[PDB]
Amino acid sequence: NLDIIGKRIEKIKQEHETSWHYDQDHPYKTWAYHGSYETKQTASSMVNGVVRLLTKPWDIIPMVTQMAMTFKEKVDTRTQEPKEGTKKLMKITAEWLWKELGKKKTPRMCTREEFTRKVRSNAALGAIFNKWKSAREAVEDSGFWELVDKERNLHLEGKCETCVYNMMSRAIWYMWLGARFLEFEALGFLNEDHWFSRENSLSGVEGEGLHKLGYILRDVSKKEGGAMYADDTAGWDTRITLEDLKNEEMVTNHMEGEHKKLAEAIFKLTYQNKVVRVQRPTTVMDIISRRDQRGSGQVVTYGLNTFTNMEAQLIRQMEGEGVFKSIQHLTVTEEIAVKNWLVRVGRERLSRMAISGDDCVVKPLDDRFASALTALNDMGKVRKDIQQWEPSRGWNDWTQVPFCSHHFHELIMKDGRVLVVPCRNQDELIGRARISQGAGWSLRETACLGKSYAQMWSLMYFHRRDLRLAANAICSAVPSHWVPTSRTTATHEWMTTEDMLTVWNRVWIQENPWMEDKTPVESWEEIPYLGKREDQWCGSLIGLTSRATWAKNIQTAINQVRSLIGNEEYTDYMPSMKRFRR
Ligand SMILES: CNC(=O)c1cnc(C)s1
Ligand SMILES: [Zn+2]
Ligand SMILES: [Zn+2]
Repeated sequence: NLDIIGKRIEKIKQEHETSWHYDQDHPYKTWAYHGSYETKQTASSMVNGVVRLLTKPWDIIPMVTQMAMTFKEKVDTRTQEPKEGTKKLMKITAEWLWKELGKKKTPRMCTREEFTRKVRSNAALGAIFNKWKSAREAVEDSGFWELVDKERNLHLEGKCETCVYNMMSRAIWYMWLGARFLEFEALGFLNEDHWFSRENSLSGVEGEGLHKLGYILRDVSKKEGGAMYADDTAGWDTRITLEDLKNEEMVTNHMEGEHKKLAEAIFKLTYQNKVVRVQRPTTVMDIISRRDQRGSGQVVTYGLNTFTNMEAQLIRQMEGEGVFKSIQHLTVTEEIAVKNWLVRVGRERLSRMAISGDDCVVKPLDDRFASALTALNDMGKVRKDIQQWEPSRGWNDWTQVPFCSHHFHELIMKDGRVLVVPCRNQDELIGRARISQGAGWSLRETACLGKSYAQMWSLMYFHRRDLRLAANAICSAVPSHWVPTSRTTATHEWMTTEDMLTVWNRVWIQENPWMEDKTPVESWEEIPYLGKREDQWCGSLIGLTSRATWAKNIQTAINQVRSLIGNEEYTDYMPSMKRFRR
């Protein structure tokens, strides 16, 4: 308790000595409260005018237009301690899983150079504003690194002074760049060296790309077994127990020297003990603390969520297969059975799963898995939108399974070759491309973000009639040499000024390990669409009068945007489509 968090609390107390009151009407039950102090401040979603002017039919579709307008009583709940049997299953599984992930990888510190290079090409590191303006400036200043140095030596000494969370079914925990650096130095290797690649972790999909996920789910479907299960957890980050954080910390057992000590400090001082500052309109700042739940950087959060989800799903698989009888207590002979199961079939069972942080697909040995709920519920990983003891409903067809906000279609090219393509409701895709985040966007920067969405659509969603047409229109409306941009950056192959037909050939043919015939495609007309009825099912406006008028008059929309941007060099991409080709 206060021996580990006091120093952080003490330091904040003194910087607001004018305002420090132990408020009596504090709304916290599950968070430890410590005091308040005076502040006054808040970043709404802005519309992308280039994308909206080229998607006129969607101006009267509420599912699109409502997306641009506008639970923290789930962060303030508690999770019960798992039973002894459950704690044993988790410890055995976690020990085995770090060893498997460690067989072909070496833990190592990430460098100031790697961190500096990240900041100097806009990765969402979740930092705050203040002594330097931006991340780019602090990183190019020796003073910062001396603050970093002071904290670093405090961590080597087993103590913390400045590693404090700022809070803002979501919740992002920003830290100061320094605390983020020290987290990246100790634990960045999990992402930087691809510990959760499919090659390394067998269940993972880190670095795979949306053009691979469908083929991965089809490969899982080919295993003998029961239905495909895709159960969502209700508020995964809030269900991470102190036992989970201790099993995650066992990655330090594989480390040595300075690295081991720096990593043990991140786990002990920032993950297993947290200090957080939260805005309350009653506007004050509350300084609250707790031991459990997930609150790390978003990239470390991804890897540790993937780890703990892989662990939880192996245990649910063990329950279904009858490897243990009860979570109350593991007998000596059940422990050896669980160890033996892991050694003999553990790697096969990992290959039955696709796991992306809190998101999973499992094809178990049989459907006993559906009603194997005791360990899953006792670990606190309670399923969303189903009663606690109601058996899971599985999917009979891999093309219906939800994963990473998508489903996947099997699409046969006129030449017989097979594409497995990503898909989601088209209102969601159009609504997202019509939104920007943040202030000070020039017309050029707005155009270049629209171009990033257009090129993503050409590469991932070419099979949706409306998106191939809208992508061609946006790429015709934005100057040909202007470079696509994002502000918060899976593999992003559409972020390029290379010709999109050349990129399509590289991604779907040349580098596609599921495509045996490497014959390049010569034009966009060789590249197929979904069935017309399937395209409508997934939200196409094909068949509507609004959509017909838009398609017919598209050159008028393109010319409106070109007139706003001004006298620049543009390319007409519309004749790449049969209907504009004379
Ligand atoms: C006596 N039970 C066991 O040792 C195992 C159960 N399932 C395995 C693959 S090994
Ligand atoms: Zn610290
Ligand atoms: Zn679809």
